Amino acid sequence: ITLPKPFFFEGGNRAVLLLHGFTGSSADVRMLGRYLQKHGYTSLAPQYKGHAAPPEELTKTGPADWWQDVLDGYEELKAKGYDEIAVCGLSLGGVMSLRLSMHRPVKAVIPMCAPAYIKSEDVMYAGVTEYAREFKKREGKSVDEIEQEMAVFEPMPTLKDLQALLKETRDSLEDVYAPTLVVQARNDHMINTDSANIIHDGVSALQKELIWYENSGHVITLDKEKETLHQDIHEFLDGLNWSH
Repeated sequence: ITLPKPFFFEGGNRAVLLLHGFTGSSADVRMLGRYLQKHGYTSLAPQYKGHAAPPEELTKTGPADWWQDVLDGYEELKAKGYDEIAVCGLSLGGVMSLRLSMHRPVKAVIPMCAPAYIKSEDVMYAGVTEYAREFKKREGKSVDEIEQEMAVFEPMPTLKDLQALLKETRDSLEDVYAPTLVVQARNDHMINTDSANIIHDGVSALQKELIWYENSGHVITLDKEKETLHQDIHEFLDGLNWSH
């Protein structure tokens, strides 16, 4: 199985930190990164600990690890000399983008299909087992091989910390001052889509907008309205107060 690695795509002086989703990878934001590169923007996509790896590694990690990966990616951009950084993320990546805007200076925040409601731990964990099965099926494992491995698959007690991160972020949205573009797929079966209104309504940012994508599902970057999303993000980024 060929695992996605992190990326850094050079464009101009203007930088965007691209954050993937829970069980996702840099693959979730690679086409957006390429689009941005072609239009003047530099991007860097980190990957979270336990992701782009066998699923048994994922259950040994938690949001304390993933949050440090976000900060490490932000810091890598500033270490390369990019002092103006917008932050854009998919699902959990959108939550990490909002949290990052509360902790570090960012030019803008673009949460895409970010969850702002709290699902039961067993529903979250069921998403991790679906993920593990689909990984093992991409490994060409037999249905017996997959069932044997899933029968010893360990719990993930850090999902309760992931619930806490969602709740803290929802409860602290007034702390977001940076210009905010909320992106939300209409046909999202993975989160409560009202989260888009919670986030849009909750941030203190004067400069904010909510765009609904009427023919897309949760993984909006990979779906049929990705082209429109790219242009919408591009126009938003171009209207920001960049030094040059």
